[PDB]
Amino acid sequence: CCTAKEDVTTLPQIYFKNGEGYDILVPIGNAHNLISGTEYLWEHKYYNTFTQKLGGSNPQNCTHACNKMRGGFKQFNCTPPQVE
DNA sequence: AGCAATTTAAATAGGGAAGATAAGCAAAGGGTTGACGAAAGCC
Repeated sequence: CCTAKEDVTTLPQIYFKNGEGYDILVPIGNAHNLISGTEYLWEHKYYNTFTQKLGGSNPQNCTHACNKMRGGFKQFNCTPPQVE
């Protein structure tokens, strides 16, 4: 079941240095991080955070986690302090 | 048409009252934002 698939379409593509050259790099999301972050920051009540529902109004499209956890995946609120 | 002096000390204490209450309603909308995959005309 666990194999590979490659579609850089719609996928951010950034350069990152290899030390003496560059390496064009595609950042994709982590599945363990998303579901584990939702469960843990809900069960230890972390509230300086966001909520994002992946898929839109039909969350059966993206993944199976999307389809089940339709309440919304939780993202960290990475807002810095503001002066004055 | 500028000159106006210096030190010295500024009150110790005791009191700042409790008893009551601090409304009950009813409202808080849904409308878009669906991709993959499969019939089915169409170059």
